[PDB]
Amino acid sequence: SIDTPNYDVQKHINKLCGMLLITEDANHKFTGLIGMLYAMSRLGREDTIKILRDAGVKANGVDVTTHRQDINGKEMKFEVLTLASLTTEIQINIEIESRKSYKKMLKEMGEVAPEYRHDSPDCGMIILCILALVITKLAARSGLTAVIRRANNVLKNEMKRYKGLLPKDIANSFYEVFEKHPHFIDVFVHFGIAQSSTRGGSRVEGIFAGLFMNA
Repeated sequence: SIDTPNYDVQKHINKLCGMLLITEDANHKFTGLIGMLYAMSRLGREDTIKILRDAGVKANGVDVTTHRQDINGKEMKFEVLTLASLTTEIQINIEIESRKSYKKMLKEMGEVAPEYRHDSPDCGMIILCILALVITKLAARSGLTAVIRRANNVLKNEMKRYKGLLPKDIANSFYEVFEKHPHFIDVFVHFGIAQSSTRGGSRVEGIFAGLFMNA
């Protein structure tokens, strides 16, 4: 079975991406998967299945639940996604460690600005810009060093916004996720085609569109 998220969880997957982007020295092991989860939630359940069946699937339903876990001696509640490719243990640990980082940011500059927060609507698309680069290198794996050099150029402002935007750590998760699941490549190519078929929007959506076309 494989996780097929619909539109309903797209906002939750974006907050997952953002919690990673705000974490100081973030573990980007699951970033390659979460990025693909976000692009799937943008396509929907029906589309993701259609792409994977046409390419040549056991569709898993993704809904939000409440898991009660004990942290620092007391039990706490957390919003988690029903995923087979990502455990609740992995999901909860991204949150508490992003909370420690937010707590640290708060001690430095008081209450955090929308564009520096994990719940910013850009987060998931910022991540997708890294794999748009990784796809551009695979289409034409030694090109890792050029993805890092490109990410510093076009994602300068965004890298200035988030401490967890570590291109090397992120790019590598997509390289690995595309190698260990080649079906995500077809998912992402379809995603970016439907995405570059929008004549405006946001700055990140604008960098993604330009980066995707380069490939």
